[PDB]
Amino acid sequence: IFEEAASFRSYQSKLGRDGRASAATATLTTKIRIFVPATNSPELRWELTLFALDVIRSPSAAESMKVGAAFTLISMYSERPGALIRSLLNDPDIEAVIIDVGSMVNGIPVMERRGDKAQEEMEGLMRILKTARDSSKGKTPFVDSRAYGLRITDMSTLVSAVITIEAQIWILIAKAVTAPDTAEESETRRWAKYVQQKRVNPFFALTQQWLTEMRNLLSQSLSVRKFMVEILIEVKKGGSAKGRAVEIISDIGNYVEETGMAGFFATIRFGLETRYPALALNEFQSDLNTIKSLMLLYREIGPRAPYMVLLEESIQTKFAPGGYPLLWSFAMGVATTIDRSMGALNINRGYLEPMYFRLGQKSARHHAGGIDQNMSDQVAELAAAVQE
Amino acid sequence: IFEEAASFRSYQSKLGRDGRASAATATLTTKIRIFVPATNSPELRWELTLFALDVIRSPSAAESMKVGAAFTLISMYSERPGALIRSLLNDPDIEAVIIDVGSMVNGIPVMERRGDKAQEEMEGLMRILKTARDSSKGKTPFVDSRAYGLRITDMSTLVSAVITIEAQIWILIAKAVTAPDTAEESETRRWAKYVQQKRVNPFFALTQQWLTEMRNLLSQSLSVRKFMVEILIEVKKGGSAKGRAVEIISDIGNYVEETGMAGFFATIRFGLETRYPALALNEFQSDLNTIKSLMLLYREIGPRAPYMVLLEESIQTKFAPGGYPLLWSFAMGVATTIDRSMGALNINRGYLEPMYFRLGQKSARHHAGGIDQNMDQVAELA
Amino acid sequence: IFEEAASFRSYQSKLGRDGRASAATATLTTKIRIFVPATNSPELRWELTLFALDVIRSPSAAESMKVGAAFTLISMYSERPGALIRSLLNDPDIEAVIIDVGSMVNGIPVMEEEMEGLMRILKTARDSSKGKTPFVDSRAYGLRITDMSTLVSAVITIEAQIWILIAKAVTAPDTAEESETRRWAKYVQQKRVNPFFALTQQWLTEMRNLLSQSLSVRKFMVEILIEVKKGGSAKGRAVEIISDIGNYVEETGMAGFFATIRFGLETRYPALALNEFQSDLNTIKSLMLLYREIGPRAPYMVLLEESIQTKFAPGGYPLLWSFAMGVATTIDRSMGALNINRGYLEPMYFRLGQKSARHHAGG
RNA sequence: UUUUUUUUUUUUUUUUUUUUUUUUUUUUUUUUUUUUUUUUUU
Repeated sequence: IFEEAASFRSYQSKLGRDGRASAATATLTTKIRIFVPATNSPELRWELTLFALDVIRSPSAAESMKVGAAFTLISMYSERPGALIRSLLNDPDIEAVIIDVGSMVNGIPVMERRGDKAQEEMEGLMRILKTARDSSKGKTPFVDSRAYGLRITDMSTLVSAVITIEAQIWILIAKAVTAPDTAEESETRRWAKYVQQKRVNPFFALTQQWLTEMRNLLSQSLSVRKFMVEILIEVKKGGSAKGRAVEIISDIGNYVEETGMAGFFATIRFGLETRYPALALNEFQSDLNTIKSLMLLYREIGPRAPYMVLLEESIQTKFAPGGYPLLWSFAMGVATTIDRSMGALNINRGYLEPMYFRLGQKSARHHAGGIDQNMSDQVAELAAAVQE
Repeated sequence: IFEEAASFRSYQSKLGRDGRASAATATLTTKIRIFVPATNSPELRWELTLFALDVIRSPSAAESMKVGAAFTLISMYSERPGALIRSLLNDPDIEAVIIDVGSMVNGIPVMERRGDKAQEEMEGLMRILKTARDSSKGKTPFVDSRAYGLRITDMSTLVSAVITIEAQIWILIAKAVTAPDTAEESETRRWAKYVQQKRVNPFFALTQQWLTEMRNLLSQSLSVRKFMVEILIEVKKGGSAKGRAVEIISDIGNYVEETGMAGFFATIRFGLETRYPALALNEFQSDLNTIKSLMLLYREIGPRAPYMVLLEESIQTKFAPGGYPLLWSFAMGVATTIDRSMGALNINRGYLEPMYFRLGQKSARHHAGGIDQNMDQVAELA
Repeated sequence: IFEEAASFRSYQSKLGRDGRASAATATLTTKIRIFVPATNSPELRWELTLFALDVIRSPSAAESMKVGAAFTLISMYSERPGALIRSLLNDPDIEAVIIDVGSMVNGIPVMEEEMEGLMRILKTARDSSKGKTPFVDSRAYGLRITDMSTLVSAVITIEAQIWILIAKAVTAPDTAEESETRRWAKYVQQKRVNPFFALTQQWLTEMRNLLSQSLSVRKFMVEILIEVKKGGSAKGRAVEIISDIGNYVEETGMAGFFATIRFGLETRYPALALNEFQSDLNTIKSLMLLYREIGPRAPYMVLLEESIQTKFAPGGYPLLWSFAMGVATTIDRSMGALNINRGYLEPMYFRLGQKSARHHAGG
C-alpha cells in the first residue's frame, strides 16, 4: 500500500542510472604538450622543476601550455615521470603529446635538439619565461630567495625539495574546487601541520603569490583536476606502504575525502545521527524515505564517491543536500545547536526553511540538547549539564 | 469481491497498451538541410559556428533551415560532428540531408559543390546573414561584442567557445517546453551556477536577445526537441568517462529530469510521502488505489519517463494529475501548507476541489500544525 | 530503518579501504650507504659504535650518511648485523647499499678524495662538538672493549639509549628529558642496564633530533620494533630491554582513542545515552571495528606515520571525547596533566561530563 | 401350525425496466562555503 510509494520514489531515483553510453558522444580532444623527466638524475630534474614552477607563474604563456606545465609539475612524484602521467591519465577531453626532455640544457625552457617544432619555439618559451619573471616582479617560487636559485646536486636534496613542492600542490586540492576564495585560512592550517610534523622540507616553503597562481589554475581547469583526482583515488586504495612523497599525498587524502559534499555528511552527522524523539514527524515520514534512497544511491556511486565534487561528477547534483530539504533544514537546526564547531559554516542555501530550522534549533536546544528525547533521577540531574 | 474492482481499475488503465503499431502509419516526412563540421580544424569550426549563430539570429531564414541550423549548433560537442548527428538522430517526422562541407571558403555561408547551380543557394545564405544582422540591429551573438567578432586560432579557444555555446542551448531545454514565458528566473539561476562553478568560459557569454530567439525556436519546433531529448537520454546513461563538453550536458540533465511532470511528483511528495492520518479517509481509498496503479504504470513506461513532457509523449496525459483529482486537491492542500517552497508554484487549475484541498490545508491547521501526523512533545513546536 | 543509517556511516568509513595500488605511485628511490657489523668480534663492534656516534655528532656529514649510520647503530642487536638490516628493512623510499667489511682498520670514517672528504667530516664533527665524546664520563668513551660479554653489555646499553628515544621522537620531540629519564630509572632499578655506558645529553639530543627529522630511519626502527614484539618468543637481555621499552611505546599518539574509551566511555556513567551523543557512540563503534581492520601496525600507527592513523585521531568522536576528558580529569589524579588545549574540545560537554562524575563523588 | 388393513381425487400461459449527456496541456525548489594532526604515568 504505502510500501509501493516508498519503493516508487526509490525507483525514480535509480531509473536510467544503468546502461553504457554510445561512442558517438566522444568529444573533440584538446591537444596538450607535456615535457616530462627524461632521466633519474638531479642534474636534469632540478632545472626542469624550476622551469615548470615558472611555466605556471608565466603571464605570457598560453593556457594550453600552462595545463601541460602543471601536469609536468605534479608528476615529479614518479620514479619514471613520463610513464606515470601517460599510464594513469585517463580523460577523453584531453590528448597528451609527451616529450621526454633532452637533459634540458638550454636555460629554463627545453628545445627539440635535432627535429625542430620550430626555431622560434625557444622564443615562444623565452617570451613565456620573461613575461613570467617581469609580471611577478622577480619573485622565485620559494619564500626565501636562496631556495629559488638553489640548483641542487644530489638525490637527497632533490627528494627533500620535490616532496616539499608536491605537498604544496596537494594542500590546494582540499579547497581549490570547493571554495577557491576564503582559501588561505585552511591551506595555511594544513601547511602548519606538515611542517610541525617534519613531513616536508622547510627550505622549500612556497610563496603566497605562486600558490594563488596555482590555486587559480586548478579552479579554472577541469583537465588538471581530472588527473589529480585520478591519482588521488589510485593512491587512496589500501595495502601498500608509502615513502615520503606518496605518504604526504595519502595523509592529505584524509582531509580531502568527502570534501565539497558538506551538506550530505552534515545531514548524517547532525539531525540523523542525533535521532531526537521528533524524527517520525509527518514530514520526517517522507524525507526519511528520501534519505534512505540517498544513502543506497551513495553506495551505488561507489569508487568515485569520496571526491565527486572534485570530479565535477553530475551524479553529485543528485546527492546535493537540497534533495531532502525539510529534513536538511531541521538537520542544520539541530547541528548548529549541538556541535560547537558547526554554525561557523556558510548556511545560505535556498532549501533552508526557517520554520523547520527554528524547530531544529529550538527542538534540540530548548530540549536541553533533546534531553526529553534521550532515548536515581538521571533525567533531572542532567539539567545542570545543559546550563540552559 | 472488492479485490476484483481494484484489479479492474488497473486493467482499464493498462488495457490495449500492448502490441505493435502498423507501419502504414508512417508520416509525411519533412526534408531538412543540416550543415555539419567536415573536419576537426579550428578555422572551419569557428566560421561554421558564426554561420549557425546567425541562422538562429535571422528573421529572414525559413523555419526548415533554422531547425537544421539549431541541430548544427547543438551537435558542436562531437569529435566527428556528422557521425554524431546521423547516429543519434532517431525520429520519423524529420528526414535529414547532411552536408559536411569543411572547406568553409564560402564566406559567411557554406560553399556550394554544384558550383554555378549553387549560386541561388549562396545568395539565399547571403540574404539570411544580412537579414540576421539587420533585424538584430547589429547585435552579435555574445553580450560583450569583441567576443562576437573574435576569429579563433587554436583547439583551446575552440573548446572554450563550443562548450560555452552548447551549455547555453542546454540551459534552455529545461523550460522551453514547460513554461516558455516566465522563463528568465530559472534560466538565469542555472546560468549563474555554471559560471560561478567555473564550468564554462565566460568570455563566450551569449546575449538575452539571442537566447530568447533560440528558446522560441526550440519551443515551436518538435523536430529539434526530439534530437535534444535523444541526446539527453543517451548521455544520461552511466558507466562512461566524460570530457568537459558532455559533462556540462550531463550536469544540466540533473535539473532537466522530471520537468513538466510537476503534478505526478507532487502527489508523491505531498500527501503520499507525508502519510497523514487522513490516508484512511473512507472516500480517499479508491483514489489511493488509483495513484498506486498510476505509479506502477509510470514505472512500466520506462526509458522516456524523465522527459515525457519534452517528447510530447501521449502517455503523459494519463500520468496527468486530474486523473486522480480528489487525492490531488488534498495533496496540494497538504503540500502548500507544510513545505515553505511550495505554494509559490502557480497551481490554479479547474480540477482542484476547494473543500478537499482545504481538508488538506486544515490537515495542517486542524492538525495543530500537523501534530495529527505526529508519527510528550508532539505539540511543543512553535 | 535507523539501523541502515548507522551501517551506512560505517560503510562510508570503510569504503575504498580495499584494492591494491598501481605501480605508477612508486616514488624516486634514495640511495643510502650503511656500514654494517662485519663479524662476531668486539674489536669491530666497538669501533663501529664509535664511528656511528661520531657520524651523528658530525656538522659536515650528509643526511644520507647519517641515516645509514643510525641503521648501523640500531642493528647491533643481531647475530649478523648486515643480514638483520637487509632482511627486515621494508620501505620503498630508500635503497640501502650495505658495506660489511671485517677489516675494521678504518675507525669511524673509512676509505673505500672521498677518504679526505670523510676526514673533513670527522674533524669538523670533533671540532664543532668541542671534543665532547659519546659517553657521559670520558674514560668510558675512550675504552676499547675486547670480548663477547663486555661487547654485548656495551652494545645493548647504547641500543637501549636509541630505543628510549622512539617513545617520544615522533610524539613530543622537545620536553623529551622527563620521559627518557623516567624510562632510564626503570631499567637501572630493575638492574637490566649497565651504567658504564651512560650516554651524554649532547649526543642523545643530537640523535633525538635526527629521529624526529628523518622519516626513513623511523620507518626501519618501527618495522623492527613491531617484528620483535610479535609473540611466541622468549627474549634474553638485548631484545628484552627493547620489549620492556615497548610497554611505554604501545598505543603511542593514539591517546584520544584509548583515553576516551577507557575514561568516560568504559566508565559508562548513567548519562551515557545522551540525546546528543547517540551518533557519536555509533561513530566510536565504527572506529573500534575500523581499528581492528587496520590490524598489525595498530599499536605503532603514529610512529609509522600511517595515513589511517588520521581516522583514529581523537577529533573523530568529539562530543564523546570532550565529555570523556571532563570525566577523566575529574576521576584520575594523574590525568589532566596531559595537554588537551585543542580546538576540537567541547567546553559545554567537558563542563557536563566533568560534572556527571564529580557531582558529589558521583562516578 | 397360522390369524389385521392396503388404489385414485390439488395447482400450472404471458404482462416491468434497459442509448448517450461530467472532468483531464504545462507553470514551484535544485552548484560550492565548518573543524579534520601532535604534548599524562606506568
